[PDB]
Amino acid sequence: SLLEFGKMILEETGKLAIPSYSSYGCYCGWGGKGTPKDATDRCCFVHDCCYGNLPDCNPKSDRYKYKRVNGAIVCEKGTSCENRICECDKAAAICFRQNLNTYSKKYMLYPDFLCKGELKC
Repeated sequence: SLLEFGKMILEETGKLAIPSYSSYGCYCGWGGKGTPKDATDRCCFVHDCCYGNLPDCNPKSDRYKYKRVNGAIVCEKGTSCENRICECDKAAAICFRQNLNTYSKKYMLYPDFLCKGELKC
């Protein structure tokens, strides 16, 4: 759920999930359209695609557990949905960490009309 995802983001990147990554670019937010703006936006597009493969799951409200094995995210055993939702999110947190260097404030609160083009999952 969003509670585990936002805490995963804060732990990995130092930034709070909201407003750093809930209004960034074309994909960090709610749905998405167009061509992702930068590496950080590409993490959100791949995240959106990961959730997109889990149609009878509910990634915003179904809670999972994860532990830190020295810094590494380890998803705990749960239902089959929770396991898969945890891997989508852990991949996004690591993607956000890997691209902290190119994170740009110019892309926070980015206008919709600028999200142009087509990209498939």
